[PDB]
This record gives sequence, structure tokens and C-alpha cells, in this order.
Amino acid sequence: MSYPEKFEGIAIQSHEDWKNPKKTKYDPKPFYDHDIDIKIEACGVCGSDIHCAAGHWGNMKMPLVVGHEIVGKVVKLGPKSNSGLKVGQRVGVGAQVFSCLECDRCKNDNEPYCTKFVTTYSQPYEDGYVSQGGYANYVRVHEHFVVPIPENIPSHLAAPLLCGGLTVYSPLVRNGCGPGKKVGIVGLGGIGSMGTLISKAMGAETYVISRSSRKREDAMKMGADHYIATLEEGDWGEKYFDTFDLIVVCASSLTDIDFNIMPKAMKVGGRIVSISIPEQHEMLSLKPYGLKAVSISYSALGSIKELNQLLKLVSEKDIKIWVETLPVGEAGVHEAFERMEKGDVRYRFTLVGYDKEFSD
Amino acid sequence: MSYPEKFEGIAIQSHEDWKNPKKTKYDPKPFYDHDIDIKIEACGVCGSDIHCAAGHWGNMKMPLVVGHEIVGKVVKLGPKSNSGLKVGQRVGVGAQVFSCLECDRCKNDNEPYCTKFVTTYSQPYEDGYVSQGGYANYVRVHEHFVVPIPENIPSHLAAPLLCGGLTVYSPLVRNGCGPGKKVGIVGLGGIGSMGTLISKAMGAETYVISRSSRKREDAMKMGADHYIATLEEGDWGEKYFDTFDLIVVCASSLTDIDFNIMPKAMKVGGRIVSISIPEQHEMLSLKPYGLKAVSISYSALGSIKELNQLLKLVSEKDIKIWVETLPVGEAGVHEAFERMEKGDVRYRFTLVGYDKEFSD
Ligand SMILES: NC(=O)c1ccc[n+]([C@@H]2O[C@H](COP(=O)([O-])OP(=O)(O)OC[C@H]3O[C@@H](n4cnc5c(N)ncnc54)[C@H](OP(=O)(O)O)[C@@H]3O)[C@@H](O)[C@H]2O)c1
Ligand SMILES: NC(=O)c1ccc[n+]([C@@H]2O[C@H](COP(=O)([O-])OP(=O)(O)OC[C@H]3O[C@@H](n4cnc5c(N)ncnc54)[C@H](OP(=O)(O)O)[C@@H]3O)[C@@H](O)[C@H]2O)c1
Ligand SMILES: [Zn+2]
Ligand SMILES: [Zn+2]
Ligand SMILES: [Zn+2]
Ligand SMILES: [Zn+2]
Repeated sequence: MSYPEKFEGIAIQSHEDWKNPKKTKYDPKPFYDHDIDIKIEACGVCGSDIHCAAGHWGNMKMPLVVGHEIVGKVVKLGPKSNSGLKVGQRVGVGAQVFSCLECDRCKNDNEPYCTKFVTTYSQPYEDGYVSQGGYANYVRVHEHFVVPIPENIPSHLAAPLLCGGLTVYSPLVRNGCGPGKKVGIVGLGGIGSMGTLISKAMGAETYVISRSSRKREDAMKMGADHYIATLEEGDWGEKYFDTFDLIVVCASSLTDIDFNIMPKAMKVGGRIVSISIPEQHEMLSLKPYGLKAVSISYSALGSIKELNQLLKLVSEKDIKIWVETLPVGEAGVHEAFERMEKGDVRYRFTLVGYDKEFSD
Repeated sequence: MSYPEKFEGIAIQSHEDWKNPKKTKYDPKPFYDHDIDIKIEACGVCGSDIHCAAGHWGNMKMPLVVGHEIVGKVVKLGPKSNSGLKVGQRVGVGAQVFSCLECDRCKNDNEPYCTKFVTTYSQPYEDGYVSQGGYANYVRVHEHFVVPIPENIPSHLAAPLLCGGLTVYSPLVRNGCGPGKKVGIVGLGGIGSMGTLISKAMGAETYVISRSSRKREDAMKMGADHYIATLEEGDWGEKYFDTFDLIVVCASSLTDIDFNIMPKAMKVGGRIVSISIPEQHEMLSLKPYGLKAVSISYSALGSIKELNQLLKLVSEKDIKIWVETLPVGEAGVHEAFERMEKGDVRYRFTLVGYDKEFSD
């Protein structure tokens, strides 16, 4: 029906026909004291959107609305709301959508690591409702996880930051990325590029680390201080020995990644932080003998604090990421999904034209 | 013959008979401009002394004088010596004995991680001579790697800190071991014991992590603010979820770290540092999302700068490690290698009584 009782969206109907989501109406989650309703206007197509829909993460209950780099207008506020969020405001919602908000980790700005963590879609809340929203007309989210979008960031350029961006930003900040450091980006995909830009915006000397040579010209155009092509090096660890302070791995998979070499290019005390979550059938493998004075670790999304910090940065040092736009709808999400599989993205897809697709 | 012509120690003869080191004389390494000669007066038994003799590091060119926790007085100073070391001065030498002292890692106090790194024993120098010293009347080391043992530290207690000690000290100071911070030591062995102490010494709430409760009492005696039993407490990472900032492991190895549990006990940002040395080819496989907000790596000895700090620390806060001495001689050694390869050590042996064993 309409916005209050039913939500509509382009939802995955089966993990086999994942490339052909169908428009669907579905019950919103129950509305809670702090939840907020957002009418979407733009959403970013994230690699996770794919892994999930393709069933790479396990059998997900269907139907399923994906997409978690949401930008839209506040349309209704929860009873016990409190955060200046005002109906009509252009806000954003990323990958996380809930946290206990009371444990130390939460109060210490580490809600991505909260015990009661809940992702935007494909997860059941305590009430049992499995998070939806994203490629839809409305999303229902607890206010703590809704951020304001700096007035000067085009929606189609703000959206991706909400997850792909925040995902590189959190590890970068936390691990010293900034003036005078030598940062490295593995995998120039959707996150990688944002991670390259954001890298520079923070002040470091960034190295893009890809396997083929295709993305070279593009990397420099983003401000890369240098480019490396694994397949063309034979042992870049050996060659770039003792150069990197921090390296963030943003690959969609870890199969074409040598964690037995990477350490060499790491300065004493350097740190390797992987950001990826590959198919359920993959491990992070390496001969430990190399983690000599080098630390390897995995990182989740970022804190909402960091998320606002990023939004501030992109807004201030005026960051313009690489996005292509497609209209929400079965045909658009199809092309989006299709191309993401083909890796045929000039980095980021942002579904738009939400109002001329969902009507009432 | 004697000191100038050639030394003599309790050398090993074969990786097989490694438990029966026969006394042997050998030509000292060349005496370069900046080297120094030390008539050892005390030495500590390091686990690695065993590991090397047993051949866990591969087949070594025989014979071989192990031991690299050397304590002794200065005999001669190379023609260009400029450390400020006086002859007869009480100094010490540990696991490292050389570094290019010209590379960045060096001018930045990271000698252990230097390219031209050379260990105290069983390794050829730039010139080919295989490093000796240790369980002998003397040892010829580059002055740079000679530290002035503090006047108030009984030489049978100073020695262990040269290696063992320093090995845990570094990981601790480099990872912020101190007031507030909650340190966790895994493996109440030799290195593990000096760790618990130094940890408390440095002002950090310390937990000792062993599987059994055997050493449970000793731990509390050394200052441990708490004790944990691996096998005994089942899922300790759960019980102690989100507590440790740092954990320096000293057990069997890094690939024995049940990451399906240990990480759990690490607070977001936590560091698991192994101090054991992995096989150049051991390969580790943890979930891509296993080290969630937890890093993992290993450390090697420490810089002399740190080595001195440790000494200064031990001197001032006056710490006494749990040492048991033995006669520096074929007989003694056997008792040591024999009780080391068993754990029948009250943490650290110190082969003393040099003067009354080598004569001339
Ligand atoms: N922890 C978190 O909070 C979080 C949040 C969001 C996403 N993620 C993870 O981030 C990934 C999403 O990727 P994305 O959306 O940023 O980018 P994407 O547009 O999917 O591109 C991924 C890029 O990584 C590289 N890649 C793909 N397959 C690879 C393989 N087999 N071996 C080595 N490199 C490969 C490619 O770059 P090159 O060809 O240039 O090497 C590719 O362009 C997923 O794995 C997801 O689980 C984690
Ligand atoms: N990187 C460096 O600079 C450096 C310098 C010196 C030494 N090291 C390394 O440090 C180790 C030397 O040990 P150490 O001399 O300090 O002590 P040690 O007296 O040899 O005792 C080692 C202790 O670790 C634990 N352990 C032994 N086998 C184990 C196993 N299979 N699984 C789990 N835990 C086990 C035991 O403690 P619990 O029974 O209480 O658990 C044992 O008492 C070697 O592995 C060496 O390579 C590295
Ligand atoms: Zn929480
Ligand atoms: Zn994402
Ligand atoms: Zn040692
Ligand atoms: Zn050097």
C-alpha cells in the first residue's frame, strides 16, 4: 500500500536468480522509540550487496532488499527521538543499523564490534525481523545510526562513503594514516579508490597495489603517488621492501593476494589491515614467520563518529569519488549486479531516480 | 693456547649428541677496529640455546659454542673503539652481535631487524667466521652490542635479561605496556616469568595465562594480578571477553594460538604478540574475519636502547628474576640442556663460575 504499512523495493527472489531482483512490497520492521523513517533518494551498490545476493555468505531468507549506502530525507521521527534530526533533513545510513548502545565498546565508539551488532540487511533483530531497506523507497533505522549529509556533497557522491568509504576510513585513521606516512591500497575496486582518495585527503603518500596493469592510468588520476602491478613484479615485497607504514586490503577475494610477501614492504612496526569478507569458503593464509615486526588484522565498518569525521573531510577538502549512476528498478539493479560481477565499474554505482520509480 | 691465540668453551659436537657438549678450543673471530673482548663471568641458558644445538634451526657447521646471555668484564678495546667502555668494566651481551649500523632501521634503533643482522652463535659473519662465544671463557663482540650491566645487579641475574628479558621487554614497551593497560602473558616459562615481573614493574595490571594451574601460585608470588588456566577454564576468551590491550605469547608457537578463542579476550584494538619463532614455512589459516579488531605479529629481541632501558628498569625498581645457577662446564651444561628440554627449571638457569673452570 503506502509508506506507513508497507515498504516497496527491488528484492532478491532467490540466490540463483540473484541477478534479477523483483520489485516487491514488504512489511517494514516494527517501529521503535528511537527508530527513524527515511525516504531514500540514493543508495550505493556495495560489493557486500553482491556477495550477499549471490548467496556467498550463506543461505539468506528471501525476499531480500539489499544496498546499505543509503542517502535520503527524514520522513518521520521516533517517540523518544533526540538528535536534532528533523523531518525533511538529508541524512545517510550505512552498513550498521543497530547496537546495544550501552556496553563499553559502544560508549567508546566501537559499535561495529558490539555484541548486539546488526547489519542494515539480511540479519534478524532480537524481535526476529530480518533487516531490509536499501534498494527500496524507505528504510527504518534507529536514529543513532543516521548521519547528517554535509550540505555540499552531491547525494550520489555522499552515499558510497556511508560504507565502502567508512570501511577504509576507519582503519586508515586508527592506524596512523596522515601526513608523512606511506600508505598502501590493495585492490582498486569500489572501496580501494575511495580509500585512495581519502588516503590522500588525509595527507599520506599513497601507493595503489593492483595485480593487472589496467587500473594504472586511473590510479594516478586519483592522486596515487605510485602504482604497482603484482602480476608484473615477481616479488614486490622484495622490491618495495621496508616502505609501507600501513596497507589496507580491499579485495573482493583473497585468493589473488600473497600474504607471504606483503610483509616485506612493511616498515618495522608497519601494519596490514584487511577490510574484506570473501565467500564463506576462504581463509586468510600466510606463513607467520613473516609477521616479523609487522602486524596483520581484520577491520569492520567504522564507528558513526568516524563516519561523521569522513563526511566532514570529504565535504571540507571537497572529495569527489568515482561514481556511475543507474536508476533503481529491476533493470537498473540488474545492470548494477551484472557489471559488478564483471568488475565493469568505474569504481562505484549509486542507484538514483528513486522517486520516479516507486510512486505511491 | 690462551685468550689472544684462541678461546675454548663447552662446545657442541653434533646435533645428535647435542646433550653432551665437549670442551673445545677454537680460533676467535677476527678482531676488528670496533670490536671488544669479554672474559665471560656468567651466562644464561636460553631456550634457543637448546633449539639450536638440537638442530631445530637446521644443520649447523660444527663445532658450536651456544649461549647468548653473556655477562663479563672488558679485556681489550679495538683500535677505534669509541663507546666509552673502560677495560675491566662489567658489561653484557645478548642474542645479537652485529648490524650494519648504517641503515635507517639502525639509526632508528631497530638493529634486530637490520638486513646485515648477525646472531650471537651459529651464523657466518660478513667475513665467513661462524659466530661463537657464549658458553666460553671469552667472546669477541662489536662494541655497539655491549651494554654496561648495572652495578647493583648480581651477574647471575643480569644475564638472563640480555636475551630472554629483552625479548619480552620490547614487545611490551613498543605496545604500550604500562599504568592502566591490562597486559597478559602466555607461557610462564623462562621468558614468561621475566615478563610477568617486568610487566608489573612497568605498572600494568598483569594476568598470567597457562593451561594448567601448576605454576598458578608462583605467578601470584611474582606479582600477577590474576591467573588463568587454558585447558582448565575451557573458553577463557568468553569468560574474559574484552579485557586485554596486550598479550605477549611465549608458549610453543604462534600457530598454536587458538584464535577461535584467544582473540575473543582482546579488547577492540588488542594486540597478540608472539615471541616464539615460527618455521620459515608454517602457514596459518584463520577466518578472514577472525582477528576482528585484533592484530597479531611476533617480535625479535629488541634494540640495545631498549636493552639498556630494561637494565635501568631492573636496577631501579630492583627486580629479581627466578634464577638457579650451575657450573659453567660439560657437566653443568648437561644438567641444563637436560632440565631445559623438560621444564624442570625454576624459569632461568645462569651458568656461572667461569674463572674456576677455564683456568688459562
Ligand atoms: N568489514 C567491513 O565493514 C566491510 C564493509 C564493506 C565491504 N567489505 C568487504 O569489501 C569487499 C567489497 O568490495 P568493494 O565493494 O569495495 O569493491 P568491488 O567494487 O567489489 O571491487 C573489489 C576489488 O578488489 C579486487 N579483487 C576482486 N576479486 C579479487 C580476487 N579474487 N583476488 C584479488 N583481488 C580481487 C579488484 O581490484 P583489482 O583488480 O584492482 O586488484 C576489485 O575491483 C567485500 O569482500 C566485502 O566483504 C567489508
Ligand atoms: N624473536 C626474538 O628475539 C626471540 C628471542 C629469544 C627467544 N625467542 C623465542 O622464545 C622461545 C624461548 O623460550 P624461553 O627460553 O623464553 O622459555 P622456555 O624456558 O623455553 O619455556 C617456554 C615456555 O613456553 C611454553 N611452551 C612450551 N612448549 C609449548 C607448546 N608446545 N605449546 C604451548 N606453550 C608451550 C611453556 O609455558 P607454559 O607451560 O606455562 O605454557 C614453557 O615453559 C623460543 O621459541 C625462541 O625462538 C625469540
Ligand atoms: Zn554495545
Ligand atoms: Zn558494505
Ligand atoms: Zn635467546
Ligand atoms: Zn642496519
